[PDB]
Amino acid sequence: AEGDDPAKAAFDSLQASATEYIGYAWAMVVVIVGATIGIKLFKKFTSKAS
Amino acid sequence: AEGDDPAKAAFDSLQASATEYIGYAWAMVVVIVGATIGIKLFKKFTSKAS
Repeated sequence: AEGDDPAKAAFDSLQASATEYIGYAWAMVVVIVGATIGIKLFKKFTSKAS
Repeated sequence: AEGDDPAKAAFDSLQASATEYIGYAWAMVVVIVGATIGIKLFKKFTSKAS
């Protein structure tokens, strides 16, 4: 009871932190995927010309 | 007979006392083991993340 309470809260904190890192992962991939959509679009143009 | 009776009772008393100390040992270890279960649990989380 008493010992594990501070630990439980510590875990809540760690989990939230984990959520922040995760948000950043989502954004990073946002950039990578933005890149893939645009470049793939250039190839699309190549096709229109062809 | 007569001499050893007071001694027998004294021994009963001592044995009971011994039982009290023993109860405390059980509790102490209760705390130590509680600690080991929780901390080992933290390591478990490390594994989940890994």
